[PDB]
Amino acid sequence: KSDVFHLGLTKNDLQGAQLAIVPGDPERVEKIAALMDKPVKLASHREFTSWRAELDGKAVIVCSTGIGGPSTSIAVEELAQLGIRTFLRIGTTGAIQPHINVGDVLVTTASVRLDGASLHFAPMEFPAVADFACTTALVEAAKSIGATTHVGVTASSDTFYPGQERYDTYSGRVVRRFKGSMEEWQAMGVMNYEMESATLLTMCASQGLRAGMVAGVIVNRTQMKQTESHAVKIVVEAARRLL
Amino acid sequence: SDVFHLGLTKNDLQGAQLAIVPGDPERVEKIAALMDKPVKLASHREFTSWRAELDGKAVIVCSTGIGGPSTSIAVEELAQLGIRTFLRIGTTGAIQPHINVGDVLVTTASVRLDGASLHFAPMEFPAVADFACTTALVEAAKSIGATTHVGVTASSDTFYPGQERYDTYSGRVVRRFKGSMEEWQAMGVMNYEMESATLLTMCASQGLRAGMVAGVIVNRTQQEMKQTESHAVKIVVEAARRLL
Amino acid sequence: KSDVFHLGLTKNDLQGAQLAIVPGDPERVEKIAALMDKPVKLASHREFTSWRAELDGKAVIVCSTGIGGPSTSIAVEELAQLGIRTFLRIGTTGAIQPHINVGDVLVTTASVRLDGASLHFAPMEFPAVADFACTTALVEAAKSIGATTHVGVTASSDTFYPGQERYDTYSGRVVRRFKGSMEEWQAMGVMNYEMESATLLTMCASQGLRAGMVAGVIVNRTQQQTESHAVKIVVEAARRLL
Amino acid sequence: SDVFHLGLTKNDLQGAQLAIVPGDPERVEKIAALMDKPVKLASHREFTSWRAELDGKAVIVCSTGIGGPSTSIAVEELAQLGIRTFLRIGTTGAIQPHINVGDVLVTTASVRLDGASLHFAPMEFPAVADFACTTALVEAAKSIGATTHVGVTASSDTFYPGQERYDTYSGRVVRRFKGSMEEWQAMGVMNYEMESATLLTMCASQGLRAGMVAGVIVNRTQQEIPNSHAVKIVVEAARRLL
Amino acid sequence: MSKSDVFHLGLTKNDLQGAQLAIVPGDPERVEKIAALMDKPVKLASHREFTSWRAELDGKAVIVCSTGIGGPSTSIAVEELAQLGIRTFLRIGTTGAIQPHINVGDVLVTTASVRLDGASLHFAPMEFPAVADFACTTALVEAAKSIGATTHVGVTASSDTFYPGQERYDTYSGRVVRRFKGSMEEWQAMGVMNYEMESATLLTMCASQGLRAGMVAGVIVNRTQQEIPNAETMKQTESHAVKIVVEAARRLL
Amino acid sequence: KSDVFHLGLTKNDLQGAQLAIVPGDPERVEKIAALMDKPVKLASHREFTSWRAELDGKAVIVCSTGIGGPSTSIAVEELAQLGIRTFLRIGTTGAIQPHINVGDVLVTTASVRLDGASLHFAPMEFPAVADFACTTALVEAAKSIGATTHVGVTASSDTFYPGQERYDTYSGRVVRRFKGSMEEWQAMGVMNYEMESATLLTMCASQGLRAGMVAGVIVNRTQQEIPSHAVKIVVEAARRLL
Ligand SMILES: O=c1ccn([C@@H]2O[C@H](CO)[C@@H](O)[C@H]2O)c(=O)[nH]1
Ligand SMILES: O=c1ccn([C@@H]2O[C@H](CO)[C@@H](O)[C@H]2O)c(=O)[nH]1
Ligand SMILES: O=c1ccn([C@@H]2O[C@H](CO)[C@@H](O)[C@H]2O)c(=O)[nH]1
Ligand SMILES: O=c1ccn([C@@H]2O[C@H](CO)[C@@H](O)[C@H]2O)c(=O)[nH]1
Ligand SMILES: O=c1ccn([C@@H]2O[C@H](CO)[C@@H](O)[C@H]2O)c(=O)[nH]1
Ligand SMILES: O=c1ccn([C@@H]2O[C@H](CO)[C@@H](O)[C@H]2O)c(=O)[nH]1
Repeated sequence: KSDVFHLGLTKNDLQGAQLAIVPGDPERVEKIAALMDKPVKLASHREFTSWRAELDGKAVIVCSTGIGGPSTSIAVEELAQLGIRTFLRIGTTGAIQPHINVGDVLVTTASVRLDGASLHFAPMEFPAVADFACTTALVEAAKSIGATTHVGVTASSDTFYPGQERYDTYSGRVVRRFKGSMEEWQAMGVMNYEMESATLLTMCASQGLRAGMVAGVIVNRTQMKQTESHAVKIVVEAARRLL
Repeated sequence: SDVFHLGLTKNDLQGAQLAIVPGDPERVEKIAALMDKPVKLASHREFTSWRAELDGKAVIVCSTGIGGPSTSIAVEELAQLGIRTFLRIGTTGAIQPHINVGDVLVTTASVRLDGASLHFAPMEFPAVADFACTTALVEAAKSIGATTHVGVTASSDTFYPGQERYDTYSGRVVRRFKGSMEEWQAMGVMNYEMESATLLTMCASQGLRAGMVAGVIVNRTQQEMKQTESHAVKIVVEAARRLL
Repeated sequence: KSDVFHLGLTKNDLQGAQLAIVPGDPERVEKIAALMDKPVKLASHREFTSWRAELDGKAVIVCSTGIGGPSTSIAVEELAQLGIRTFLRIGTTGAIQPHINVGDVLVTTASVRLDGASLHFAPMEFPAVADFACTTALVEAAKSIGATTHVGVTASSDTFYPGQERYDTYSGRVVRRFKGSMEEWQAMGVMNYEMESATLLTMCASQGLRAGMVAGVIVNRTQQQTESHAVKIVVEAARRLL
Repeated sequence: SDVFHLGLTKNDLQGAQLAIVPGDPERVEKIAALMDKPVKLASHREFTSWRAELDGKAVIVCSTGIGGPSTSIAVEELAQLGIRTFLRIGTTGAIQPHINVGDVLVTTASVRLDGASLHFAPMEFPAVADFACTTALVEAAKSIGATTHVGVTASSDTFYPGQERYDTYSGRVVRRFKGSMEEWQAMGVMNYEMESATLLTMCASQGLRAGMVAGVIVNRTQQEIPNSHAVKIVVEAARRLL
Repeated sequence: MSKSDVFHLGLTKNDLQGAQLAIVPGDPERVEKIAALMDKPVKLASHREFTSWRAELDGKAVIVCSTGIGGPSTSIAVEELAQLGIRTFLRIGTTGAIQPHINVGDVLVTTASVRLDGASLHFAPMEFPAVADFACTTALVEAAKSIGATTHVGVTASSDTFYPGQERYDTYSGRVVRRFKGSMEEWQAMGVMNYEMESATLLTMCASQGLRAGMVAGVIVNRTQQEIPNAETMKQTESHAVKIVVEAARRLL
Repeated sequence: KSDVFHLGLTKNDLQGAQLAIVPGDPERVEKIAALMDKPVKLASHREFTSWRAELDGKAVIVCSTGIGGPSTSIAVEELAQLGIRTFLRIGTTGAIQPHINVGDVLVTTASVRLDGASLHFAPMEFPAVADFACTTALVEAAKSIGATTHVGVTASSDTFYPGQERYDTYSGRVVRRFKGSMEEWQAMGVMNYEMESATLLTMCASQGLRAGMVAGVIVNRTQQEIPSHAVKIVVEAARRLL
């Protein structure tokens, strides 16, 4: 019956929904919809698990993207085909600034495009910027639930290891492009490393789709469980102010 | 004198943390005179600088001139003097059919069709405006009830070929920029201007807060009145109040 | 508990294994593992389901990579941390050549790097090339079972849609870089489109690891059972690389 | 007015086909005053224009302002008005230990460290001055007896990080320009400035003739920021191109 | 056009006698020596850096044609031979190894090249792999076993210069442009076997046009070792790699 | 026997020479050298044929470079090692402008860098500019010999065929980068295609060596695609720089 190639979903399945909360982990999908009205599992294929929920009478989608830009770009595109116009990304991130602690919540304004997929939508010249209303909603909801929040630039990498300048690896080597890259992003005022924002933000911003980015700090490079739900409450509360 | 170009000493600013930065040296005094105690400080090359006061706190109005290069001088030297927040007011060319001459555009981030931005950060780095500054600008525009569009701006190092203008001497647009206007349109870019990429990049990569606002003087879907200038000017000053 | 951050595995779970068949789909793991002796499930986290099996009394690994180079870079890296030196990828592909049909088996010599993750291991000048022994084992395993095989260059994209030049999408546009791209890879003799080989092949070739790639054709682009043949080939290839 | 920025008509030129183009608008009058019948034409933004007469021929003096963009406006609009020959006169920073403050530097071609040049020609294309324009400048310099150095000039879109200045607000320079001055120096580049790349590229690729000449005001092997032979040369050079 | 189907090489389709394989050395002087390992070799033409000979291998006609040093002259040779009817190109060259484990006199077979050249970009963008044909590489590896050489199979760095691109400081200048500064070490860590000057162009332009191409080279110097080989640095290193390229060609006719 | 690796020459062989005429054809070395006094053959190895000659009783070298940058970069570097500080290239060229004719002499000020070897000396931003004194003598020699001479930009390709947008080729196809590039170079006022100037000028300008570039038009590309003044000019130009 499916409308799209990967998600295994019809336009009818969205039930009029126009906004989607897009977490990375399939196992975090249900936990998010649970904070909303009438949650029901829609479909689960590959790393794309999807649920439908309700927020103030209007339908919303929660759908996982998986790790990295490519997988994300499949999800966002197919959700867009289905009718979704607003994308809210929740995820996890590693802070590169000393003042940001494990537990702090990060709202991304724009991202450093250290990926490949963004270039398949707009040339490097193009800014991987978030939607203004989405970011506003993400911050005003963050201030409203009493979260220690930092708003700024994120480094978005195609690799977990070398692109985020991790040295404790099989080779122990980091390619020239990324040698001392973290020290540079730090100096530029970049808050954090994650893997999906550059793709999400570029492909939405260059296709009239609205996207926001929020993430909870798991590790701090320079240096628990209640940490996560803050970003989960925020990404759900922000959704209400966007419907 | 403390800085090489602006001819300003730290004292001339006297505590000022924010600077409204127009393009035209002639547009400077006109903006400074919407605030309290407007005093001319210096004037050298294309950099004309005035000091005004806003709610009892000192503010700088300083022209950047045309292009990223001269912007990179004015900004750098104002930053040396203690300015931490920049609000650029400018003129702009709309490339979207729904944006009319007279409107106000608040730039979230800029398409880096320049060279100067690369001297601060590689191309991967976004040319994004400071969040607080964008908010101030948008809310200032909301209050005075101006027609406002918030989105992406194409920031070129040239007025003509980089903005795909053909009524030129050569009538030629180099491959890179041939058909590029139709491309920016499809991507949801609102406008062309010539400074934002440089300003927004050099600020977001050095801890400086920057905002971008511009009045639409032309719509590119048509060709290549006066309430346009003063509307964006009222906004940039109103936003300034809120970042002091 | 675990010697690696993502896979949820220890060196012990591998039992001395040095070869990993690396499929895309987690669902494909058990199937591939079941063509071998003593197949056992190891772990399953995110997009990485891992099984261990045996061939001629040698420990073999089957571990999924998910979609795209990013997650592929995680699996390969963490398998490298646990002892794997030979990586055989099996996947699915859309053939861009007119005379490569649905059901055909394709062995990748090297890949057109239309990805990001590979640049995190080597500059663009460096070739996304397969190991020769792996490629040899793959082609020879392919010909020994009679499958229609093609040996050549694969275009490896970071997107399923604009990078593989699909216009049949939400916006209907393809970025300038990729507009008319498929028609150019065609004349260059590129066989097919997929999404992982550029990363896999680059990160192995520049890090002293061995990698090979085989894929069954599910789509012919100039236009718009199959599974088990590539699966048989990848196991038969693995057999010849222990 | 026939042009958007300069505020000038073709008639203001009086058949002038040559424009001496300074950076600083406050220096236009001074150049024009060294010629016959100097008449102020217009002043808008950073563009101040004067007509002058030389050997009984109309010659424009019009300022460009700091940087490629502001220059690319002035040149284009002067070219629309009738100017076909462009001589830039400005200030520069020497990067060779043996170039003295006051020396005149003639540029043969420029290191394209700018952005505007790419809006006229791809990076492969040389930012090269016109031969006749360069000759006129060298021959003029040798006739007045100024200490003259002829060679390549690094043309940066910024005054500070692109010219590797460290006495800045942040005190940092981006990776690309970290140790870039030493490289230009080893390659025998004479000096830094901000307009020549743009001028020379946009002219040489549009059938317009351009020469470049500058006065040394600071030596970069000693200071970052400092504590008119150039002017006479650009006028005499113009005299020979009329 | 003094009886020539091509501009540079000075050859006609007839000169080839239906030869579809060409062994392509870099040095015009090496051409006669290589054809001398085959039956009925005859000089065809000699213009510029392109000296060509026809020989017979297991009864079938084969071309030996020099390319000259670098991608530009190689691309001319390959293109013009392809017009004449050549579909398979086997390059036999000399090389400098960069791995400590690769000794002088060793034989190296290239799977693919690091594109430090310019001419390859005239056939495909930088993302396209400078990969050798599978059958050509298979033929060379098997031929190496037949001759009994010490063989390594892997990635080669193909440079457009002999000096700064191969990070040689022993030059008039003594400087190396930022791009190639500390590059050899990086290639070493990336397992690159050797430096040479033609493979990247040959392999790209052949793989991107339906032509089969192989690459074999003999190590005449190791860039990490102190001791540099005697008068016959090439003489019997050539004899190994040349004997292999000819043997590989037998299995591609 | 030899102080250099390729040319087979010793510093003594040059007899104090500091200027070299560098043709691209080893067979044309003798002819060129034959126009001077005391022409002695020195060496022939690979594509590098080197003669010594005397001009106004001052030693001069004629050394072939072969086709392309790589081969040229070796010759120049090794001649430079042996004492040569001035290089004068004399090649054949294909004109891309309608007004330039078969037989016309083309003097290069600077080159469009469509090569790879130049990048081994300077980044792309650095201009491939000829030495001012070298060009001057070449233009002056051009007047002396009396020939239709054009001075300007040259497009310097790493291929005879696709980089010069030729279609009389095996495939009949040209890569995106160069498809429609010839007329693009036309509109930019580029005079001609050749294969060695970008490397020669870049490697000399960025290394403190003097370089000059002259050529004889053998084909006009607006009309077709395939098949001594320049020789005399490059010899007479040498006389002015010894
Ligand atoms: O420092 C970090 C912290 C978290 N992640 C997240 O972890 C996932 C990969 O495990 C990615 O989706 C990414 O969002 C990182 O990549 N880097
Ligand atoms: O279409 C337009 C309209 C206005 N401007 C503005 O006008 C100035 C130069 O004309 C620039 O600083 C820019 O802000 C443009 O660049 N393009
Ligand atoms: O035309 C195709 C056919 C299959 N795939 C494969 O399908 C997976 C995504 O569904 C990717 O990992 C990729 O290997 C493509 O990318 N393109
Ligand atoms: O060291 C120097 C000296 C002068 N200038 C010139 O001075 C003006 C701005 O200071 C610009 O036109 C620029 O070309 C520099 O850029 N760097
Ligand atoms: O260290 C070496 C040894 C040999 N060659 C080869 O020798 C020729 C030039 O000497 C070139 O064709 C090249 O392939 C090198 O480039 N580098
Ligand atoms: O159209 C032409 C004509 C001649 N040449 C010259 O001829 C030689 C190759 O035949 C090269 O040195 C090159 O400079 C070209 O490159 N293109």
